[PDB]
Amino acid sequence: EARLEEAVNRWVLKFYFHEALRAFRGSRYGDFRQIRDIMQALLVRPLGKEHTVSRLLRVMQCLSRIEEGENSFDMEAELTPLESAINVLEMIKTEFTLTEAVVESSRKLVKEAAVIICIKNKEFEKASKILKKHMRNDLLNIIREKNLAHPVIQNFSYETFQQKMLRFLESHLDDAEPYLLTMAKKAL
Amino acid sequence: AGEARLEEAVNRWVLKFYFHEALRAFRGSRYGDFRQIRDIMQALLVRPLGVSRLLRVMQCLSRIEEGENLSFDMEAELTPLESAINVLEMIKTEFTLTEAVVESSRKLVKEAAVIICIKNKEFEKASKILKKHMRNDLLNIIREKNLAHPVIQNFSYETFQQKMLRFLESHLDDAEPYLLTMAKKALK
Ligand SMILES: [Mg+2]
Repeated sequence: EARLEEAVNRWVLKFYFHEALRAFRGSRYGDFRQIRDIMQALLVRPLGKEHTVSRLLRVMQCLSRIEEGENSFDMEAELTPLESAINVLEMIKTEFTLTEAVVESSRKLVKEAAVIICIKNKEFEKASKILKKHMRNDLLNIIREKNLAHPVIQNFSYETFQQKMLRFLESHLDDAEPYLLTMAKKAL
Repeated sequence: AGEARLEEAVNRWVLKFYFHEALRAFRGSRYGDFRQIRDIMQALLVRPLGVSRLLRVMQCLSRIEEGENLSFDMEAELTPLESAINVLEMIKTEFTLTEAVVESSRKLVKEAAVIICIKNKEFEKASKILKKHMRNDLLNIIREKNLAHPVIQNFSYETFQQKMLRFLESHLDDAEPYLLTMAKKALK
């Protein structure tokens, strides 16, 4: 019945959450995107309403922004993915009940990546707005660098950045294996 | 080469014509037409265009138009009106408007943002929005914020939308789009 479907929906969501984290960790972003679309479709169905599915959903949301943050005028999004990731991080802190101290480093990381990635994609205009808006020795360099100079520290790695954010997010998640994976292994 | 320049010239006329019709639809509360015209414009924006103001207005109008709409949206952390707040700031900045000119409209959006969340069962978001963007009315909402909307928490979204359009419209050019002028001449 309804309760049965809801129970399975929760199982399914948690399994895919697990597999998406695995794909992201192994840098299989294509698989992460596909698995995330499945979870996106399942969210319309009734789930364990109150369940901690919400924490799981914020994480997926944060990872989605980061995964696309490296990429015409979009009438549907004023913010660049990473600027949006900043908002999500504030929601994770508030929802996971994290102290400002445990989140501070990640924040600054997302903020720096937000400006730098825009510079690398050659959009100093947006890099400027973001730089001015968010976030002092680095600021100067970036501003000066905003004068169109890439060979200056603008040589960071988005991969290294993504993986570091994933570890931050994982450090606040349970380590439990999804019931479906458990059954899959037992089915041999 | 010359063909590409001609196509760009037409794309601009088309974009401006539909912008004019989008505003007309919005002004006449024909939001269905607004959405359809807006989708035409979105498809146009990917093509070579040989304005940025026209873009921000459509963006702002788009968030407002969907401000009352109803699961977990993994694509957007912010409610439409929260996003409208950002767009309006970009408009103030990009349109070089004084704070005295934007202040009134800014409060309207913020107020609608909380009231709309209240009109839904989203009391937490309501409180979250208020404690972030926003003295009596502020207290009145904090007070109302408790499963009881009949206390003023029953305003007019239609009035809100038209006031916003009027404000946005006050900073635009009144000239008719070239295509509309040609259409009128076609009847003569
Ligand atoms: Mg009317």
